[PDB]
Amino acid sequence: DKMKLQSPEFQSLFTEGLKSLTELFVKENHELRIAGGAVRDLLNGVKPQDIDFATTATPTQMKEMFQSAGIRMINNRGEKHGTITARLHEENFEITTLRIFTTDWQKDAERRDLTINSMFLGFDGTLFDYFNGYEDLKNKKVRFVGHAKQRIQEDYLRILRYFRFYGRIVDKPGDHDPETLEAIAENAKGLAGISGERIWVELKKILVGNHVNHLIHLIYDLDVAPYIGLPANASLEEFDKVSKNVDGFSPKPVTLLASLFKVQDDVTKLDLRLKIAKEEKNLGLFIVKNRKDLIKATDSSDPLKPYQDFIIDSREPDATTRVCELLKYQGEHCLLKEMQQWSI
Amino acid sequence: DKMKLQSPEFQSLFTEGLKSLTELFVKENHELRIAGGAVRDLLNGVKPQDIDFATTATPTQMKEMFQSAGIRMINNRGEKHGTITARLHEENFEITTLRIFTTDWQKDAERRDLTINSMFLGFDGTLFDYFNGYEDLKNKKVRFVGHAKQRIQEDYLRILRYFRFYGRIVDKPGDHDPETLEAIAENAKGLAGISGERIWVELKKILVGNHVNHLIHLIYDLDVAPYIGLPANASLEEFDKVSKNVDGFSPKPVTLLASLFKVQDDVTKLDLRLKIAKEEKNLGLFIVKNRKDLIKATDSSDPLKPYQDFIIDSREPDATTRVCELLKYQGEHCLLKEMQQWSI
Repeated sequence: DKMKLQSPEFQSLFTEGLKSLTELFVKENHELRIAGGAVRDLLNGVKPQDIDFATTATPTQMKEMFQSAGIRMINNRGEKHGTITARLHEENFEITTLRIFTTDWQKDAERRDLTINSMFLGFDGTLFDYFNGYEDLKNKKVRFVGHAKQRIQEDYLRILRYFRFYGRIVDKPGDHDPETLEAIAENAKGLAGISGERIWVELKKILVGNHVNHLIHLIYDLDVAPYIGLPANASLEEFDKVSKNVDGFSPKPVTLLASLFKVQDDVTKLDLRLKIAKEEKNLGLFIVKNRKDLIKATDSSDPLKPYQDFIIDSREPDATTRVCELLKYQGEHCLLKEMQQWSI
Repeated sequence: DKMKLQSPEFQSLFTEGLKSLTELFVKENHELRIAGGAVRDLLNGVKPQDIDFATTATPTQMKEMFQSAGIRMINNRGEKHGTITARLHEENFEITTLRIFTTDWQKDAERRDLTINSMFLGFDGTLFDYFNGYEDLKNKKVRFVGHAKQRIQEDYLRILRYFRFYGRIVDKPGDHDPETLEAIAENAKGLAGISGERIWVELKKILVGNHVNHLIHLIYDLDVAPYIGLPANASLEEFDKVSKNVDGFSPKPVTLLASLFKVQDDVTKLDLRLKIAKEEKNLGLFIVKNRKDLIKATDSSDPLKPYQDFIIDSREPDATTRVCELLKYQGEHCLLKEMQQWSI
């Protein structure tokens, strides 16, 4: 309450237009702060990006305010509602009202995920905690705000979300409150019901994050795999392997997942449940043995030819890309570089 | 006798100076022909290069001929007398008289080792075979002239020479007349006597010719290795390996030999017997464990660094070269290419 935030990163959020936002939201009397990640990020130093603004004003009254000041709002099919986006100077501002529904007691945080994402930030730099979140972070904690019968509390997806953050912030691996880990195990069959493209977005974040190998093992030990698209478990040999192969290079989520794929089909099983996109699918079966094993790497005069040749004869797009991820997965580090300097 | 040899290659030997030679030798009445491999080469297409001319004139009268025509002679120091060398239009022509000692009945092709090399060639394009040689070649034969009772016939070196050509012409490995193969086994203890830098020049040819892996297995199966500087029957496991690693790239003879001898010292054992030069020696121990196993290749972020670094501060010459042959031997085909594009 006496310690205000002011570091350079935060300082710059105040763009040529955020100010105009502020101006407007003030004269019209409507407390507006920034929240969620985009508050913790700031605390951690990383500039927020895709900030999630929060406002006490109802969505109803925002338009009769933006329209008034002639501010273009963007992207419809609201369906939820709540959140709104203005443009201002060509910046875009995802403004969102608080909710139980549209409430107004900054105990919106109560609705929030985990501590870390339950903070608010005045533009003073006045930090609004409410759940020792600032303390959990820094402490590298990551804990929900209703035990874990908040995981079940609708959004069963929380499961994945837990895993995702344990990736952003942790340092060591294994340091898991048995409490929530259990909460997960017990539910999880719930996941079987939350959207599907809504898990893809998260599973992809888990995959291109930290201690993937760990996280996905959990995803199996706790038996979440089945309700998340993942195929037939137990072995996790190939995974671990490919896992240590792609690590460092910037593997595409499917490149990784593909390692826990026994066979093609065992991949459409994923396309059907996640509704992944094209390419996403195509890279999958591409890797999955149609080449995973047969397209080895020479062992004689001028390697990478077997690969290049493919790209040439391929008659199907991104041949290179597909190959490159293969090389990643296959672990051929040196060929990878060579290939990333080749053309036709 | 009616079929004269006529080809583009052969036609070109008649350089702007060979003619001068011909002129003289004809005006001095002394049948001069070209012989040895230079003849078989011509038959096979490859232009001779370092042709071995033969003359009925004694080495004595050659000088009282070249001196007369003010033609400079070179590469003296005995020059294994019988063989002389003039220059003519800056070209060098190794002329040699026939012998039992300085004889003259063109049955100097008795003293010759293998049929293939016992031919002669008139500037006519006439051949004169004498031992169905043109037929052994073309038939890919390679047989001594009159039982390996000739191998023993002095020049125990013939052993190595057999191997070397069996590599030139042959196609497949295995096709060995058991007769001569035995003759080798029986003798060969003899090699222990012939020169030593005289074998190194041949062992190297064997090493950078065709079916090496074979040839050397023979060089052991027939127990020749000991009387040649090669370490006491090792295992050839590593060999076979390294052999298939270097094949294709341009391995240096030592880079290969190093394989079949894996503790330093049995490398000097080679230096002592063959009187190989530095570098050859320095490459030896260099590969030979000096780095063979310890200098692996990364397995993480940007490989080849462990190699580069070595060179960067090796405080010893050719570091690169040495390294490069290692990569060959190590089998890192892709790091080899990369390394051959690097500098400082």
